[PDB]
Amino acid sequence: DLIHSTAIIDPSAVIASDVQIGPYCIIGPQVTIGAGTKLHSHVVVGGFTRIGQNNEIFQFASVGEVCQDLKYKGEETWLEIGNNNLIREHCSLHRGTVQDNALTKIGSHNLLMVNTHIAHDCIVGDHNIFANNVGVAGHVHIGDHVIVGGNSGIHQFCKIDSYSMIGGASLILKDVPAYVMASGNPAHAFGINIEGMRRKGWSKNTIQGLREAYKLIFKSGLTSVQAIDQIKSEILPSVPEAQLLIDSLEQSERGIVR
Amino acid sequence: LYFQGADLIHSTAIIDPSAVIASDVQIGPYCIIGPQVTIGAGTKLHSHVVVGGFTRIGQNNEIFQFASVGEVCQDLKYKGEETWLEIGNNNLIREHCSLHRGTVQDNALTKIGSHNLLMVNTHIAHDCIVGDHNIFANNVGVAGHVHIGDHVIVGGNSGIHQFCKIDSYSMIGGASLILKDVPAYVMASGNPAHAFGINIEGMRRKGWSKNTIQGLREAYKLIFKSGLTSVQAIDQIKSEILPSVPEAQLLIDSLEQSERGIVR
Amino acid sequence: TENLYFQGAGHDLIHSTAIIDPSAVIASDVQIGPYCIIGPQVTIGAGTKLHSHVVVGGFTRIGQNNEIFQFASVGEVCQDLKYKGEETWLEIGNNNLIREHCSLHRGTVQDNALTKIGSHNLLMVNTHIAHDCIVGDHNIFANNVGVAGHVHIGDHVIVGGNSGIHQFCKIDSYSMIGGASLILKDVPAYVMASGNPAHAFGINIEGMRRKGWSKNTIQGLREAYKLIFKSGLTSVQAIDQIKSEILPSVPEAQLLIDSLEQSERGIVR
Repeated sequence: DLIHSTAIIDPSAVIASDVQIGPYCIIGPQVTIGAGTKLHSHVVVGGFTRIGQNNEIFQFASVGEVCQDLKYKGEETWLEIGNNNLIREHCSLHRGTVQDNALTKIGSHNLLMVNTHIAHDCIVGDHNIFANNVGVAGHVHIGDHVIVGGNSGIHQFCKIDSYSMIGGASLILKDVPAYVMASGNPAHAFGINIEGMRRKGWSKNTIQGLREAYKLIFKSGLTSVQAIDQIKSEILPSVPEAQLLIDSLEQSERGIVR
Repeated sequence: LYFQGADLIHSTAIIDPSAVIASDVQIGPYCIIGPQVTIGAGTKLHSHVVVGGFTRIGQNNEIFQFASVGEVCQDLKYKGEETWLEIGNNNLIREHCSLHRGTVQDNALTKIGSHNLLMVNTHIAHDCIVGDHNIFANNVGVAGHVHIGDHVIVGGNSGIHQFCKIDSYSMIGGASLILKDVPAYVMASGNPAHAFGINIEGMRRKGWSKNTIQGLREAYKLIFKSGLTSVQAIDQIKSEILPSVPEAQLLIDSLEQSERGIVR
Repeated sequence: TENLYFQGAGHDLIHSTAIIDPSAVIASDVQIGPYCIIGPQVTIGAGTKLHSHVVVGGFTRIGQNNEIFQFASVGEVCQDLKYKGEETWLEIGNNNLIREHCSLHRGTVQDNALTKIGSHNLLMVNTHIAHDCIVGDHNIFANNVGVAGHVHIGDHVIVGGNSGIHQFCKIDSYSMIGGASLILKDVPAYVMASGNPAHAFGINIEGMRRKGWSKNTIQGLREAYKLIFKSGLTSVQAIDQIKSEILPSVPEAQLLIDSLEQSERGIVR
């Protein structure tokens, strides 16, 4: 009785032996669910979805449904979810498009609060928190240890790098570099995520170097190239953590928040 | 002798005996179809769709899981009256949307046309009238008695105040709050929203003539950038633009039909 | 009995497909629609109606004459990462309207292990009430309102659609929060707050008149507002000038004093 008799499971589904599936769930074709995962009642896994281990998915979540992209033409595309994620009521996680790489991917140890939307072709890393009503549009790439405040929306193709923090009710139109606190509509940069650094017990020398690099990037009238060069020469040798900020600038395709 | 000649309606769907469902309609597991519902040919309901009652759904629609379609409205004045929701053809209604029936205080009718996309968690309140070829992005809230035209786009997490008229080819930016009427062709954005010109880019990509586009830009300037009253702007558009750019009539309509005033 | 042209296509108060924990305590006339799930330690009072597809997770007390619509998740474990499976509760009073896709979460032991909602509230589609909120009576939450943890809401509050309220904020009685707002600080009684983030825009005059309040009462509240927000005065001095010049003739001004005294995040300005 781990799988409720009222769950409707496509004959193609592959479900690990200790998986719990609650009443009235629907599991579509080509779905795999790994060990220790628990679905509550009333979960829909649309199709073509790989779910890892020890996940927990709550009622009224729509997981692995076809994307909202109007270019979509029925092509085979996928959603992947890693391990130890919490996916709350009324989330919507959509599959990829052929125009990108036919894949939406979420990593491990993520919290997706009520009504989190992960659009087609997002790539999301580990240990992220998406608060209530957060919308992540198509092709957005999110790193690790990011917090996205409630009722925020992220423009398609943005890159949201590790340890960043997005304030409640933000409209993110540009890339958010590593460690950066970005907030508002439209969102701008507000400093380094200091509290998050000290909450992970980060050193005085690290935080100070990252504060200096922030200043060089956002407040010193320097171009991206000039800022990177000054970080490399003055900060990176003793603060290797500064590399994540260099990466953000070098990988930015929409420009960065200001 | 008695063969079907065609699985389509899942056996777990609970369908009111008064419901009329076209023979090729697909209805997924655990759907609820209330009384006085009609569903047209080629329509597909996924699992877990609730159609509350008194709802007419047209042809070739697709309604996704956890949509609440044709439920009683949230107006505290509503007292259980048997009002209606009408949906046209070829609409895509995504997960968690909510479309509510009308009130007797207006015309007992919420109506949406055809070829619309309602993205995840689109809310259409009682007494809304929505046209064709519109796009509502995620988490859009359209309040009571709002009238939306054709070819409109409403960006994510936006809300539209009761009674506003959002005319054809307009665009509402993401994370916006619309408090007044948005005229035809107008880009409105912000909280509270202001007007930011004509959607030139759309028009160009759509192959509208350079003359049409220039005429609408000029009409916009008269309405928004010239210090003219509504009536003075209208009269100048009629005399100088309307003769070569009949498309400018939609802007005249917007100003003449406005009841809340226009977003500026 | 028609033996010729009958349709022959067919009710119980509780649908056969509802799955109800045996520990549930359900009043005689309660209606529960198809496919509902009622978890352990749930009580539901007389006159209450659940539509189809309602989940009541557990450890929830629901009063009389409530109406809960499809896809509502009621009394589910909260989203606080601090929560570790402890016994915590949700209480709902009477005559509430809980619309589609609402989510109401139980408390945490870090507070008082209880989320509480009163009576005669309207929670429109996708209203989220986080762990440990306390909500009073006659409130209206418009579509897509997200109320974060430990928020205290009084009575007769209106929260506009697509708004958010930050954890620990106190939203006092008769206040009004505009559409698309983000509340970061406490909102005093009778105050109109609007914006992302929200700021104060005077007394909720229209709301008062709508409850039949006198012009003398209204003018007094406006004077008190002027003292708190516009008279270059400190919190303490404003309270004193209200106590000596307004509170005599306008006893309703006490709510505003309460707001200032009980504020822990500071007030919206």
